[PDB]
Amino acid sequence: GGPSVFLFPPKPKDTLMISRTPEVTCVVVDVSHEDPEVKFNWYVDGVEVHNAKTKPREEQYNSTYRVVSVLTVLHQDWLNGKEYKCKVSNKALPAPIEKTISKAKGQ
Repeated sequence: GGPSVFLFPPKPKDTLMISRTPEVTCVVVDVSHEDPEVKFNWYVDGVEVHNAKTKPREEQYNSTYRVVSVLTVLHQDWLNGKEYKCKVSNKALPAPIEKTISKAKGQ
């Protein structure tokens, strides 16, 4: 168990209207109170990017934290099937956890 990572695609409509802003969201749950720091590293088709924004930790019913990082994406990039990777680091993790998502597969 310990911290877990989930990655979500942009809202379909956001990717279809240039006026909208599509974002890929990385959620980390069960982050402990003893080791609350979480580091996020994002990559697009393998290229690390730094425009991701982290949300303030949120206390959960089970006395752990939920930490979310949001990455704005280029409409074109997503529609073309570029791959988005979120790598999560935390003291309680023997190694960083990484998830990948794209319009073609996701998960």
